[PDB]
Amino acid sequence: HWRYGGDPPWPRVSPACAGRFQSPVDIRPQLAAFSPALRPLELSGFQLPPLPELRLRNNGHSVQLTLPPGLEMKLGPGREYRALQLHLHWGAAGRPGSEHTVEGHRFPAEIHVVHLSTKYARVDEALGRPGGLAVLAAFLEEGPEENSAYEQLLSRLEEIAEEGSETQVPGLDISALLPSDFSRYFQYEGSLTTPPCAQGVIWTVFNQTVSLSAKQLHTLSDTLWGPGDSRLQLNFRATQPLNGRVIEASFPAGVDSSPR
Ligand SMILES: [Cl-]
Ligand SMILES: [Cl-]
Ligand SMILES: [Zn+2]
Ligand SMILES: [Zn+2]
Ligand SMILES: [Zn+2]
Repeated sequence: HWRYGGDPPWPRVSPACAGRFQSPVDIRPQLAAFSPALRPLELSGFQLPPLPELRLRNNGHSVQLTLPPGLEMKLGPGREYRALQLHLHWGAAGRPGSEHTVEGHRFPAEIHVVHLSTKYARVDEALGRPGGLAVLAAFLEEGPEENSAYEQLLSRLEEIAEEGSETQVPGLDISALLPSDFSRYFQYEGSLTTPPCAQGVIWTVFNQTVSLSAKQLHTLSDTLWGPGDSRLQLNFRATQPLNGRVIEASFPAGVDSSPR
């Protein structure tokens, strides 16, 4: 327990981090398998009122927002979850820091919303069990406009700049931190992307991205400090080998362009 870029490598402290079915991975949409069984995601309870407040913590690995009870997420028949927390992965000034890549390209940042299967009462019961945990992931890109939903969190980072600091923030619409298109996504089975790197995690990566302003992306990557004397930057894991896994897509092929 640990900092990005630190020593020793994770398999030394958690051998499961050297498992064969780890996350994140590179997504090659042309090789993804279209599955018409994959229906639009169904969320309920994500529109939180201003009160009560939520814990926002700099844990030295990321900034993590604790979510209240009642956030329900359904991936499909037999696959229902409750949200626990969300956190972010980012780079540094001018440098991207998403965890997943698309055709080998890295995005500025990435949001993760971590969920527990309704089949398990506690995380430690679910760890390593196929389908026990599920993560919703979206890429954050630069856009021309300030993202008002993200500003609610970004504006509070300065007060938790030092590692281990926390603060309380107003409830907000958690779905406003995610893309609006719930119908188009990729899905595969992998791992937690931090120790203990437990496998059996269902990953769902939105096809649509979310946009933050340049200033906002800078605030995210420039404000927080990590363990020891370190800067909380480049807090993403290297891409992991697919090792024969299939990435499914909830939508068919389609061309990016067409001649007149
Ligand atoms: Cl394995
Ligand atoms: Cl490629
Ligand atoms: Zn640590
Ligand atoms: Zn390319
Ligand atoms: Zn994460």
